[PDB]
Amino acid sequence: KVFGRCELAAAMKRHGLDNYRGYSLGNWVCAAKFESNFNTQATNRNTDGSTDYGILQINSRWWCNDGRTPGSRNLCNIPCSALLSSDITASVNCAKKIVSDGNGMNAWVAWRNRCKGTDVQAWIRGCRL
Ligand SMILES: [Cl-]
Ligand SMILES: [Cl-]
Ligand code: NA
Ligand code: NA
Repeated sequence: KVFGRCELAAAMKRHGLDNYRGYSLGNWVCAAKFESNFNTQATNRNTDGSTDYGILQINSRWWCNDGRTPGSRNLCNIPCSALLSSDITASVNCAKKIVSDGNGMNAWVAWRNRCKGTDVQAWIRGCRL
């Protein structure tokens, strides 16, 4: 599913991401925009053979099992394909583990490069939340 901006904000808010570990909702929307263009079905392969899955492009080297990333961990205990669902629950819960792992949202390179230090509240402006 390709989310609307406000629709995703709303879904993320319902799932407890608004200010999760200090990151306001606009951060999460911004990151999803640049990681996946709000498409839950987004995948991208990395040079290392790992793959990024879903709206927040969670990586199979550490966070999920795709059966093809040798030597990898599955720290969210989920098949990576669960991250592609139109229900963002699995993406959102795994993201909460990632953002808690010491590096905050710097774990998402697109956030660091495209969102961090910008006016991220613009991503939720106009939305009925
Ligand atoms: Cl694997
Ligand atoms: Cl980037
Ligand atoms: Na994801
Ligand atoms: Na894995």
